[PDB]
Amino acid sequence: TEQVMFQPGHIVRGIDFTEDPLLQGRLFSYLDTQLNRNGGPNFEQLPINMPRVPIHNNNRDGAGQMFIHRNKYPYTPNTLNSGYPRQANQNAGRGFFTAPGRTASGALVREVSPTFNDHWSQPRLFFNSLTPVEQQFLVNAMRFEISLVKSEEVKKNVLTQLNRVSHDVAVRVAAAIGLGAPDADDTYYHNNKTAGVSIVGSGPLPTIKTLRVGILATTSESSALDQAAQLRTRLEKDGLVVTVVAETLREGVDQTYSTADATGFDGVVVVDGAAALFSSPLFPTGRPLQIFVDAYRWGKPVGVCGGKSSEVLDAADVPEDGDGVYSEESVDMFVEEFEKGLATFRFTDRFALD
Amino acid sequence: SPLAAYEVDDSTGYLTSDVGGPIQDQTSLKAGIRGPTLLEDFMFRQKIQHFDHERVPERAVHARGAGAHGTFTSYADWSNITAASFLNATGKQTPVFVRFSTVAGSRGSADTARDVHGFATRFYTDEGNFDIVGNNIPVFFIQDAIQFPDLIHSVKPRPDNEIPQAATAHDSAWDFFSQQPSTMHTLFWAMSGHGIPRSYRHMDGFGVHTFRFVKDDGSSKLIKWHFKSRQGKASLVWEEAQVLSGKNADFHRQDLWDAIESGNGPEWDVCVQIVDESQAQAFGFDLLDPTKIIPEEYAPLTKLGLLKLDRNPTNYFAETEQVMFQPGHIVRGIDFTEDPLLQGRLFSYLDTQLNRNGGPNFEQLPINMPRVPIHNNNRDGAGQMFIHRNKYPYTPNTLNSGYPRQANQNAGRGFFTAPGRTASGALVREVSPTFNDHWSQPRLFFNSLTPVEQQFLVNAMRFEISLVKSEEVKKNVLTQLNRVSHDVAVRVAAAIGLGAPDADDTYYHNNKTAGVSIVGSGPLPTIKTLRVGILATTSESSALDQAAQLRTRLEKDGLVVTVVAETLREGVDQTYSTADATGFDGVVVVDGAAALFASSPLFPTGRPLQIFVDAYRWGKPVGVCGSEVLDAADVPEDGDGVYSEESVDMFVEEFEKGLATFRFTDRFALD
Amino acid sequence: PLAAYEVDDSTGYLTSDVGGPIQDQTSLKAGIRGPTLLEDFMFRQKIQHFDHERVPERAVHARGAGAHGTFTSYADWSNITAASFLNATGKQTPVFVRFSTVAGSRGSADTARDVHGFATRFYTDEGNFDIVGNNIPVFFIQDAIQFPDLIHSVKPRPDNEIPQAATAHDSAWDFFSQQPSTMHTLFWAMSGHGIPRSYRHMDGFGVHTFRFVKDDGSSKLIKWHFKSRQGKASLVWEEAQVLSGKNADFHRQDLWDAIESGNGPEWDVCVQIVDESQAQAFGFDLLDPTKIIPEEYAPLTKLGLLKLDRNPTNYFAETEQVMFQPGHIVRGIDFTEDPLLQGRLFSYLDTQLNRNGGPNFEQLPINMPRVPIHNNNRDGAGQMFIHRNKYPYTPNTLNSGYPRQANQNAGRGFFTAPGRTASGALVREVSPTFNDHWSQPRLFFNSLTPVEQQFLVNAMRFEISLVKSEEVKKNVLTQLNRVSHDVAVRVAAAIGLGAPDADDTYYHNNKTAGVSIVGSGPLPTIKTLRVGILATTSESSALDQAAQLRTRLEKDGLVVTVVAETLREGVDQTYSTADATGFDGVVVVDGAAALFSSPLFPTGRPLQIFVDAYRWGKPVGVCGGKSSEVLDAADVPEDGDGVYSEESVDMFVEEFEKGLATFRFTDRFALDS
Ligand code: HDD
Ligand code: HDD
Ligand SMILES: [Ca+2]
Ligand SMILES: [Ca+2]
Ligand SMILES: [Ca+2]
Ligand SMILES: [Ca+2]
Ligand SMILES: [Ca+2]
Ligand SMILES: [Ca+2]
Ligand SMILES: [Ca+2]
Repeated sequence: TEQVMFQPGHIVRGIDFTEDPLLQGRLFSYLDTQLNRNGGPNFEQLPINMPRVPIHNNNRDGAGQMFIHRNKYPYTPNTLNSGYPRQANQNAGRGFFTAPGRTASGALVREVSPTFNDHWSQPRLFFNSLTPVEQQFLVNAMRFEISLVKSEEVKKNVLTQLNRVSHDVAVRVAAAIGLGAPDADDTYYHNNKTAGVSIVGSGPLPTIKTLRVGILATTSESSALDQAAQLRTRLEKDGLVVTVVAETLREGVDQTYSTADATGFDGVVVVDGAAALFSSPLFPTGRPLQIFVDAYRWGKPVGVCGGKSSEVLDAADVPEDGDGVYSEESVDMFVEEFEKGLATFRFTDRFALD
Repeated sequence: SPLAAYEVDDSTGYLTSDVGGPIQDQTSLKAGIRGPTLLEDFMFRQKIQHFDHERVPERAVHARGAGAHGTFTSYADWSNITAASFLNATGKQTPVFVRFSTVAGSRGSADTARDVHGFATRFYTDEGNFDIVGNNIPVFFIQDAIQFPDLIHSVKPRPDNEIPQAATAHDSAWDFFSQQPSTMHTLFWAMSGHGIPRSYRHMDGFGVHTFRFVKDDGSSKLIKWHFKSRQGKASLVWEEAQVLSGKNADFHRQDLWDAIESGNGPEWDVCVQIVDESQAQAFGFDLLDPTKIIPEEYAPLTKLGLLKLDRNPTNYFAETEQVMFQPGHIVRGIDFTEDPLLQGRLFSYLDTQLNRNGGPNFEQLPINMPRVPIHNNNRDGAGQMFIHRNKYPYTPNTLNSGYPRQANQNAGRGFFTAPGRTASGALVREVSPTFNDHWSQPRLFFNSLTPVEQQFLVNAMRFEISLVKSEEVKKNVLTQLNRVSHDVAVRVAAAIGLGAPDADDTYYHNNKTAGVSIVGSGPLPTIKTLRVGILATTSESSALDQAAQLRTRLEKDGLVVTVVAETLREGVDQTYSTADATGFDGVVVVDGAAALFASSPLFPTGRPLQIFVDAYRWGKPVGVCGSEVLDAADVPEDGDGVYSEESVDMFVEEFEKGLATFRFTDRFALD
Repeated sequence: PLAAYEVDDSTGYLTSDVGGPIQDQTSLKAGIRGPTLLEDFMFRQKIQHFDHERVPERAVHARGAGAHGTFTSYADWSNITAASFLNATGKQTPVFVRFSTVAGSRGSADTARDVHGFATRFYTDEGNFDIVGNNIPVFFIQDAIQFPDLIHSVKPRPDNEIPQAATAHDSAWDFFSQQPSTMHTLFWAMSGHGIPRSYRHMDGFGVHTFRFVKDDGSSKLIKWHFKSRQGKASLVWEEAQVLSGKNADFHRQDLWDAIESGNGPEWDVCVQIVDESQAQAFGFDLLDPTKIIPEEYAPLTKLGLLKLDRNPTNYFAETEQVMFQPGHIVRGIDFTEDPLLQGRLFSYLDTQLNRNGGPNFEQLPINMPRVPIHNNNRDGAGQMFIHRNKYPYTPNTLNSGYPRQANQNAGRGFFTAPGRTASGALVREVSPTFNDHWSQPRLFFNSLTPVEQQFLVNAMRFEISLVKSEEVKKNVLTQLNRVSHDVAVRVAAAIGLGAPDADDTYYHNNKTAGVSIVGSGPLPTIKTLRVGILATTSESSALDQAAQLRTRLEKDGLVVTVVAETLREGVDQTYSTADATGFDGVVVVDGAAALFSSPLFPTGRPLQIFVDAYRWGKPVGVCGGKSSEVLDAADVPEDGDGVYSEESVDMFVEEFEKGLATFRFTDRFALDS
């Protein structure tokens, strides 16, 4: 992983470049930068960079040369090596070739094409294609970052640009930073949308295999550990990665509350035998409840398995009728509901909107 | 062998990039037929980037050199003296790689510069690579490794103008020699024919330092390594070496390449002198002092095995340029001594490979790899070629079951420091008084040379010191030479118009030692590979016939025959235009060619005669096969190593004895 | 000009690199006969530095030498170029120049037969401007992508690394004969231009067509030609071979000494100037680097004087580390679409990463400009600057929009010539306008004198006779025959092959001025030329004669060496170290006639110096009136051109100095019938 040295210059017959000025310059950079990383010119000889076919060329020497070349006439044209290696091209040897329809015409210029000048219509297309809560998250990311910019001139300049994409984005961002948004400039505004760019609107996940379920239990009650073991079996059958959390480790318990966090899970279940946990030298004050509350706040499916849910849900201020909140005595019925929640993945109704 | 696995064949196939995509490499991609080149031309940039980065730093010393593969074979089970595995059975074979070199010149400098020479040998043993990084001279200029940059700065070119290349014939070198008297012994060796060997095959190798052989029982003895040439000892003469430097800078590397290609791979007996620890100070000098030899009269040689070089490299850069020797490449059964020159070398050779290789994984280059598995916790670094499976590379571990396991005297055939070694005393930056005699052994060496050999050494010093500009440095040089020999100082002073200081007899003596003289080492044991130039003419069919008759005979005797004429044709190898006496060990004129020795647009005026005359002056066997030629060349017909016979068989017999004699030293004037 | 970076060590106590006073002569040991300690930092810092002293040699032109100097403009050239260093009469700009061979490694001989580099940096008031040129005006190949092919073929064979610094091997001639573009440069390299007498006695050429661009955006096409004020001179081959052994440093020593004696070399920096419309008007394409513009078609315009007058202080720091680039360009100059030039632009920026080991190579003192640097390049290994601007991006407001963009209309920016265009398919195709590989080699050959043509034939006979492959030799004759049937016949005779039948497609009888060395006339100055006076210590009168001659010769700026058997007052060199390659002329004092055996020099050495000097074309003579003993011994005719015999020191010197200006007496060389 550290030594893999990628290059867009690693191209094969059947593919070619375009005159995109970003791509064009990349071709130079990736060949040059491997000299810095590798400290020498023979970086294509590292095992991860080698090809899976023979190499025939007249490259030679250089620090770290691993090959012992038999051909003592490494120049073209030669007769002393019978004209090998042979040149490869469109018509012989399956050579790479530049697309033969490509042309250039005009002055040699350091000028930007005017065809590149619309910087704002597509940002607006993208923004329009997000769901309302997704638009809120984006506004909130901008509010977070721009509030940390110290320069008031830079903040004003940012609002000027945002406003060219969307007046509403500029107004909502400006509100968090105590500036006024500039007046609407509708040159690039439009209502068009495009498919396949929204995450929130992309529907339930097509698989829940590998998703992480934290089961919050206690060693105080043998019944809680029994509940957690039953749930583990049922969830693991479907390819979920189960972590049982308790105060201390023992058989069947994977993690202590001290090392556990809601960020380690895609869904969190409390077994009702553990309801009393919801102070100790074994974990920070309020840690078990905090895991559940964080999971809920961050939109994850959460639930209580075993039949008695009010104590836990009330302590967490989680409504018992909420979308992505589960409560069942039956382990089978609990898991069937909870798995639908894992596929939904995020319950976006839990986030406030402007 | 790692070398076989990494060989790349390009005798067939279409050109590809380094990632296997078929490409072309002859025309740049352009915007139009007469347009500018495009940045998107990856074929151009990968090829030119490689070219732009082909070079690596030359070695800091011994930059100029050449290498070959071979085998070492043990003569016996040497367990009685060393635990070394490569020495543990009669007939045991270990692959080797040897690099020979000069010292001061940069990588494109002449092989035939006057210099100390390197002789570095890697034994790819079944218990790890073992390197003996030696020289062709058994003693070194300095007594402490910390002085190495001082020595090397002084002998390398002056740093304002980078003049002169590959030469000690300048003020700074002689300033250092005259201020640092330890240099006297090696200086005398370098000023002898040992500074200008006939070939890498006609020189010996020496480890220089005292080392230890260590037995499995922990006992140790002190040793010196001496690789004794089976080709004999031979030198150039100075004027010949100078001409050679211009006519063929690659003379020694070519000689080695050719000897191997012809099935005449050079051999050495790998020998040691072996003495007890109690004899460290018993011979009148300190065995820790790298400026001293053990005279053979005090400790004879034991022959351990045969070193033969018999395969040339496939790619010079990959093998010869990239081989990275280290005295730190040691194996169980050998140990260091407290020689302060050796001690500091251990640091330098591990460090310097970072400069050459540009990264820390230089032991992964095929030429540096061992021939046994590697088990250690070294990880990462630029150019990492391994994919290590052990995810717990720390000791002590349980998560990898304690592997790799520690190796030591009692486990895993570990290296161990000789257990009788001790240290005692203050922590000091002081030179042992036992190192203080800098002059007796140079005098021993000088005494052991033949009269003409002494003359050559005096003449080498006359040559170099006359080029020193500073009057003060020249006077300081005479002061030091005088402490070795008053006669040497007098004779050198005569050339430079200075007066030698009065005799100072403190270190004078008349003792001699065997095995250090080239001239006195007798005729060569073989003449195979030696070069015979036959000077002929295309103008007489008889001349070409005579040359062909000589060739047939000489070639069956293993000689390399070059027939020279005005122009090339069947049977003629070389034109007079490209021929020179430095290209031959013996020269024969066929009598049909006499007229050439009396103008042509095909060669420089007087070239045929100059070849014969130069060969004569430089002491080579010379002859005419078939009076007029000898008269023109002012060569006396009755001279030793001058042949004149009409009978080809008689001529060949006599001339071949001349080749073994190699140099006819009576042709040189003596003081 | 680099005074600010100099470090003086003429006084003081030894210190570490961090200023702690230390010693460096004895290692720290556990007892007086003990092992060395790892805690010896004095040892390790000194040896680590030594261990890392070397850097990769240049990929080509590894062997070379440099000097500092000044360029002075002859005029205000604003009417043809916006270049600031050319914008006023008398305007001075510091320069550094490096000269070199091409193929040999470091430590190879100066007097190898090769193309030579002539690279000039102008440290201008609007940036460093480099002209990275050679002593031959045309290049072997027509596309930069072929450079590794050319260079691999001429450099040593890669199995054994033989031969050093020479084209005289199979691979080089295989390439030349398979790639006919090489013929023009090949003919130049096989002439005396392959073995110049000194760096001071060769010219410099940019090779490529470049553009001069006015501030109004208009452009003209130019070729750079640096014309030596010392004259043109070559060695002869046999002399060059001996010199390679006797003094590998010959050219660098010649340059060093000329500067130290106050005889710093000079060149007129010139251009040929032609219109854009004349790109194909001269019967070849100006984008083709294998072609010259004959001077009959476009005369030289003299722009200013280049003088080298100061040697470096530290060779490594200055000469070894100077990193030239044709990408070091300034406003008023632009590139052309020469496909050789085009690819060079990439190579020289990239290769400095190999040499320097990091990206901050422009910070080395010798590479720094003499004006301020304002840009957003940050970090990298070896970063010496401490940048104050904490907003190094454009566009910015937090640094008030600085640095500002420079362009044609603001800030004196570089700008591409605005009339330049491109049109057509994106192609890896050679222009058919490049296809005539043989006419100009013929033009060059036709322009040489008869003895010069013989020398070129003889160089080819020498090299091709060393090619082992009979197929390669035949292929070489095929190519040579397309330039000249007579060249092919004469070369073939030495190698025992037949020349192919004449193919007259490209034969012609046209000639051009300014390319012959032999025909360039006597040298305009003899200052710095070397006179060896062969004397003896046996006769006090011989030493007296030598002293009188020395005084009279030194008066005229000649470098005099008195040679005798042994050194003393007035004698510079012994016979043992003396060689004819050390002199441009040789004089024997008649008091030394008896020398013409001893343990002090090789048998026949004194006579051999005189004979070699004669045979290599040098002025030779005997001063004093008694000349027959010496001349007869040397087989030198008293009445020969460039042979002098006079009793009068004054008269001898007058005649001899005319011979030094003639430089070579070419009637001593045999010609093919
Ligand atoms: C303290 C520094 C130092 C000292 C005292 C010596 N050397 Fe060394 N030697 C080096 C530092 C070094 C080096 C700078 O580390 C080199 C340059 C390339 C290399 O691998 O090591 C080297 C190269 C080198 C080579 C070339 C190996 C090859 O062919 O690649 C030989 C043969 C020797 N040395 C031999 C000797 C001998 C016989 C010495 C004294 C007995 C000696 N050196 C002292
Ligand atoms: C595409 C590769 C390429 C091509 C086609 C050329 N060169 Fe080059 N040249 C290099 C790649 C290079 C290089 C590898 O980049 C060097 C090695 C050291 C350096 O700085 O650049 C170099 C060095 C170099 C030097 C040595 C500069 C110095 O003294 O440090 C000179 C004088 C030239 N070249 C001159 C030429 C001329 C006159 C050329 C044809 C008109 C030419 N080169 C074509
Ligand atoms: Ca193509
Ligand atoms: Ca010096
Ligand atoms: Ca000798
Ligand atoms: Ca070759
Ligand atoms: Ca000439
Ligand atoms: Ca590096
Ligand atoms: Ca522009």
